[PDB]
Amino acid sequence: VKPNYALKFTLAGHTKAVSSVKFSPNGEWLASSSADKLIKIWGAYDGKFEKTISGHKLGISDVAWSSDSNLLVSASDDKTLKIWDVSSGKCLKTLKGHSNYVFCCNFNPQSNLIVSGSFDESVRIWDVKTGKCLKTLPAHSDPVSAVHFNRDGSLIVSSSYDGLCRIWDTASGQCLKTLIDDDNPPVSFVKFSPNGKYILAATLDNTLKLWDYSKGKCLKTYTGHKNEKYCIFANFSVTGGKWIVSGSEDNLVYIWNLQTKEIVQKLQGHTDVVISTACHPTENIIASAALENDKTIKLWKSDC
Ligand SMILES: CNC(=O)c1cc(C2(C#N)CCC2)cc(NS(=O)(=O)c2cc(Br)cc(Cl)c2O)c1O
Repeated sequence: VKPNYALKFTLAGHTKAVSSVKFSPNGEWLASSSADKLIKIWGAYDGKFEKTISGHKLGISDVAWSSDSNLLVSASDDKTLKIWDVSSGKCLKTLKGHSNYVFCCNFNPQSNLIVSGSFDESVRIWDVKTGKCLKTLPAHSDPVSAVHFNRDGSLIVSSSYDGLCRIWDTASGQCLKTLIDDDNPPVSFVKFSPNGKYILAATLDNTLKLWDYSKGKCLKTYTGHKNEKYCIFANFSVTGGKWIVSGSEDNLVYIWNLQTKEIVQKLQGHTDVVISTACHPTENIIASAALENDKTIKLWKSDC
């Protein structure tokens, strides 16, 4: 059993490399971020450009939605994060604290906290309402490539080019776990699984791994794509068949069977590295974004 994603819309607007695409939790919007210093908002179902959100002084590496789809947080080379009210476009807060480029960000499920990761080798935890830094974790020995909260917000997972995934207690800041698999390629992405039991991690040796982080066991690996250089997120597709989705440096989107780890589809059409993908929360829709030789975002839809 396999999906049949087919191309429905191609989106263009950004003038430099895209770094991230994310669907809003309410299904209405796609947000994208770029080295052009802009966030762009697009209609999730028809790909219609909605608006630009501007204010960062340098390129943006990541953007993330709050649980209620009302806010965005962005992470920039200008060493700030910004919290935005999406409907008005207003910058509610600028989060200053990191000493180098901010590379990743996420709200907790309650969307009262933000976690960030930086080239400064730290993870920071911020209060959304006040915009102030609550905690700084001396997390890694190289840039932090991803940060994500678990289901109830009590844990943070971080990944780094130092080759480590680490699990942090949100309240105490203690490093609870370090995951590594008898080799330490750089880790370019990590996130908790939909049910909260696993973490999915991308390493720059062309490999995705699904870990039981409590037991410290790698349960699945997904291979066949190309990923030796860029920060390419990976997704869980939860609306139809249980798939793992990722971009790839051979210009394709890869889709794997969660359980069997076989490739079930490859989506062709981009002319450069597929730097980012996202999966829609209710419909079988994938968004993909390619690097600057291509400069498009594509929306693909499947019947299953
Ligand atoms: C019928 N199989 C399952 O139900 C199932 C199997 C697995 C495993 C396997 N094989 C154990 C090691 C991966 C993990 C989960 N949970 S998951 O990773 O969080 C998850 C991933 C996706 Br894609 C979608 C959803 Cl909805 C989801 O929950 C499962 O749900």
